[PDB]
Amino acid sequence: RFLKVKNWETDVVLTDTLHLKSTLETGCTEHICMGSIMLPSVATKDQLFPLAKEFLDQYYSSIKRFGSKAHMDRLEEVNKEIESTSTYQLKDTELIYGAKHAWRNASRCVGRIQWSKLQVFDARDCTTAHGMFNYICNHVKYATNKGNLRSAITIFPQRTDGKHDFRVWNSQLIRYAGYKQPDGSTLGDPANVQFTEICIQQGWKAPRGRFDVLPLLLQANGNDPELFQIPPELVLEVPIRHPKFDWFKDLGLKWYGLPAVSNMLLEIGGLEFSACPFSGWYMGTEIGVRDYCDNSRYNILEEVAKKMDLDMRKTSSLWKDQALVEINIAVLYSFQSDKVTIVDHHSATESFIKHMENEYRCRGGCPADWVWIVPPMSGSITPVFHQEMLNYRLTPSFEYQPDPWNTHVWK
Amino acid sequence: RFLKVKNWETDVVLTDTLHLKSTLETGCTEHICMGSIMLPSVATKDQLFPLAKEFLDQYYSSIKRFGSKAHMDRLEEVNKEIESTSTYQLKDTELIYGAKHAWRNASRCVGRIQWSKLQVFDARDCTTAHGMFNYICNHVKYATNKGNLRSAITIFPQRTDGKHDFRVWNSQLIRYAGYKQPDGSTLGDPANVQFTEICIQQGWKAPRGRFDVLPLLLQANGNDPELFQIPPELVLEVPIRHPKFDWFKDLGLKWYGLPAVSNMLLEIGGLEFSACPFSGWYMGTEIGVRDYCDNSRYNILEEVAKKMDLDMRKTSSLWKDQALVEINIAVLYSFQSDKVTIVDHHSATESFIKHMENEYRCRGGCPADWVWIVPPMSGSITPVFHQEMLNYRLTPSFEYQPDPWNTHVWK
Ligand code: HEM
Ligand code: HEM
Ligand SMILES: N=C(Nc1ccc(CCNCc2cccc(NC(=N)c3ccco3)c2)cc1)c1ccco1
Ligand SMILES: N=C(Nc1ccc(CCNCc2cccc(NC(=N)c3ccco3)c2)cc1)c1ccco1
Ligand SMILES: C[C@H](O)[C@H](O)[C@H]1CNc2nc(N)[nH]c(=O)c2N1
Ligand SMILES: C[C@H](O)[C@H](O)[C@H]1CNc2nc(N)[nH]c(=O)c2N1
Ligand SMILES: [Zn+2]
Repeated sequence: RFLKVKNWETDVVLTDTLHLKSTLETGCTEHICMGSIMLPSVATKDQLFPLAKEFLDQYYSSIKRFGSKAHMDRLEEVNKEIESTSTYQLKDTELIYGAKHAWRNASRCVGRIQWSKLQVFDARDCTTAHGMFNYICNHVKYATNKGNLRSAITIFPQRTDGKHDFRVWNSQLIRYAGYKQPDGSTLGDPANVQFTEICIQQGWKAPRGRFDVLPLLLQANGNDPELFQIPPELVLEVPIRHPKFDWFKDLGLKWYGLPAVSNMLLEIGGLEFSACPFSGWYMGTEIGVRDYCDNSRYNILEEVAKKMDLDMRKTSSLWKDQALVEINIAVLYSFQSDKVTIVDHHSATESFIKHMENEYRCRGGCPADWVWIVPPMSGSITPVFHQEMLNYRLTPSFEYQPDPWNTHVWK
Repeated sequence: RFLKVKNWETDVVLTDTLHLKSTLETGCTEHICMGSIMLPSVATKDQLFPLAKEFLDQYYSSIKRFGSKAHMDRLEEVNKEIESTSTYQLKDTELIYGAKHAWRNASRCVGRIQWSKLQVFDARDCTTAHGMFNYICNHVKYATNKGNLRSAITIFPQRTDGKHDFRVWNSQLIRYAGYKQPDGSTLGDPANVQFTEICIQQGWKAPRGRFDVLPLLLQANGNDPELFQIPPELVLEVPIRHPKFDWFKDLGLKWYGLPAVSNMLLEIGGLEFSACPFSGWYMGTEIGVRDYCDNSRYNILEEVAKKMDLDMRKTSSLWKDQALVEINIAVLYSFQSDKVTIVDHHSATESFIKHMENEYRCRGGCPADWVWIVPPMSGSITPVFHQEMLNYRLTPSFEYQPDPWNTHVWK
């Protein structure tokens, strides 16, 4: 009832009791482990109050007035509003608490040492896609901060019935378009090919190039989504160069500075926020390794190896690995030379071990998903590879949710 | 009851029913995933017969005479011998079946495409440590095959009471010694420092250098273990050079060609083989990444970066990664130029995906441990990173077992 996780590079041992508070299920059983399954899988007023109570008990405990007067009043207050309205509404302070702890509890996030430095934008007063666009631009401007990136989340109105849902249809606020060609191959980002075509289906006019920043497709209160183009001056970009290889500029690559996922769902006290774009900053490998060198992505290991003068004949010449490291030196170098916030997989993973310590001390644990925490290159030369991690689901939390075009009733 | 695993780089989907036959437990629950815990945790005659029956049913099913005459006779035959002797004995064919399937079921093994090409050496007639030495030398000679390595296992007598146990005290038949210095630091291999000192405690005379091949410490039928030096002509070594950097020879590194774990425990039909050294061949990264560049191992990223002329000031210069790829090009290059069998993490992981296909088709599944299958460098540029894997425990199986010096009664 008090589990042990060990680091096999420092012999450090930490004891986990936080998993006790766990509640949601993981997909694993006693006889099958699903820790490498990518996605493992309206709400009534009965279910809603334990969840509100649970949440409120930790919120007041966190400001050191658990079970007190102001607590039991709010517990009663929310009880009454759930009877009356069949749902309820979070205080501004409760929303900011919930959000930050949804991030704190994100077991796949290696960035959580920053979880308490999160700027919460309350867009729960929003009613239209244009208001969403306006809130999102302000999010993008604020979080970017001229390259001194700041973490932020904008939280649109909670789901109510279910047919009234606020959704950002983009998977990230800033994404490069993907177009398939006549010869099957893909210009731009292959990951977004279907979304890029949804934007054209609803009206986008595509500059059919590479790094074309997609428009926002914004759905408000269940209505059909509408297209908006982020003012380009708000979309900060780092052109990627290499600190030794001047042919690297000729590759003509760039990436946006601001990673902001917008397709996820924030759960706080049983309430569901289907549109809650959050941004922080990139770890280099997300761009250099996955974005650039995934096969079903920009897939540039071919060209970079070529220009490097590489033995591409034999698999075992590690030409793929060799080009992979150069691409990531270039990503980091480029971003830092432009004073755009980026972290390398070594700093980020040491910080996560440091974060893990603090959590086990002042919280009794840290849910962590090794499969996702270990960076996609140079696994074992980073301290998280050697760190045992217990994965369990705590709430408040960020959840996967269906793509809104699979679920929506159009017209 | 029929689970789906997906490859997110090829969109290939495979369906797992093999996990049904699973029986042993994984450490995970519905509310906690332990897929990154490194080690998750006498036998009576009651327990022994279902296990024998279970095993025999799959063995006869595998030669296409399930439940037949020759089956029910052996089922009865083993039933009677378990009543009589309180244990039993495997046919030569049953031992070879069990062993190969213990390997087939090793979910952390990326090498299993070869599982049916395994040479089984029956050393169940062994009675003394000298016989163990002799069987082990023959294993080493055969498996090495002058560098055209062949997979093999030597199986010493099963555990009986528990105080009579055959054990190889080494963790691998061929390992480099580790000595701590006056100034705390370590010459040779730090991993083996305690074992290297156990060998001195029982009588070894250490050439206190780097790549000193340890002696065998062999325990027979529970008796105290005895030291033997593998004839050096049987210990094949690859001196590591780089195909471009002639200063790499100056590093003066070498590794043994033969990976043979000997500290594990083979379970077949409920019988327990506490001494069952198995060997195959190395994937490059085990040497180049873990052996050489683990912090608590040879830890040579320092010196290789230096000689490469590298920006070692800033963590984010990826100098660690850059030196890591060169070290692994050198390992592979060296081994292949010496006609010593080695596989690169790209060939090995593509083969495992290919292996995974065959298993899901002609077996209904393949237990796999993503945490261990993904190589310790260049994770996502290999196809196994993108392959969802279900981990579950099938039998026959290889199991972890206590180090014999923590459990043994000396004198
Ligand atoms: C501040 C700097 C941050 C860094 C360096 C960082 C880093 C990362 C990385 C590398 C991943 C893996 C994602 C992938 O491979 O696609 C991840 C996952 C995640 N991050 Fe963080 N992140 C940061 C901030 C945040 C913030 C501010 C939030 C929420 C408010 C957040 C929530 C999450 C969630 C929910 C996931 C898992 C999503 C999924 O399962 O796909 N992160 N993070
Ligand atoms: C034939 C070529 C083989 C290759 C390339 C290979 C590769 C690997 C690798 C890289 C690992 C991870 C081990 C580590 O990181 O320390 C592993 C694990 C393992 N292999 Fe294979 N292996 C081979 C043959 C075999 C054979 C012949 C057997 C048994 C008869 C076997 C049984 C196992 C077991 C039981 C594990 C897991 C051990 C543990 O959990 O520590 N392997 N293999
Ligand atoms: N579609 C695919 N699967 C698939 C792949 C990935 C996912 C989830 C991706 N989370 C994206 C994500 C999530 C969280 C953080 C970041 N990054 C940051 N720094 C960041 C953003 C905000 C703060 O920090 C990126 C879901 C499905 C696929 C892959 C290959 C072919 O297909
Ligand atoms: N002691 C530590 N933990 C720890 C680390 C590892 C283990 C298990 C290691 N299995 C070793 C192993 C197992 C199977 C295959 C290979 N390889 C092959 N090719 C091979 C051999 C035979 C056929 O193929 C290597 C157990 C405990 C540690 C790590 C860092 C500091 O401490
Ligand atoms: C199949 C596997 O679950 C999939 O590749 C996961 C593995 N780990 C990951 N880790 C991160 N950070 N991001 C990812 O997309 C993935 N993908
Ligand atoms: C903590 C973690 O479980 C540990 O580092 C594991 C991770 N994956 C591994 N994978 C392999 N192949 N070998 C290992 O030693 C490990 N170590
Ligand atoms: Zn699990």
